[PDB]
Amino acid sequence: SAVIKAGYCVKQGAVMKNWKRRYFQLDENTIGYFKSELEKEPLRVIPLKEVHKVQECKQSDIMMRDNLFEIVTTSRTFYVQADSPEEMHSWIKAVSGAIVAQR
Repeated sequence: SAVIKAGYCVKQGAVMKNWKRRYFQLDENTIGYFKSELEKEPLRVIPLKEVHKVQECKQSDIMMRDNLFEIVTTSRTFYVQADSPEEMHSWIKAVSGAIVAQR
């Protein structure tokens, strides 16, 4: 249950749809995010079993955000901007591989 991937990404907030830098952490069962790398408790945990898709966001142009992927769950789609194209692909590949490993 160790960490597979961790790092900062900038995600869209629900209250007013602003974008905020948060620390993301993926392990074999969950992806969660934290206020920063120092925090002990996450702001939200998303069980990978509840992830229907993880993919490049096709609305990246309209949302005016480069390097944007999304995590689709029934109740909410999360919009997550990586720091580079390379990190966007790294995050998508890591989350998708962890979901595969759950099969």
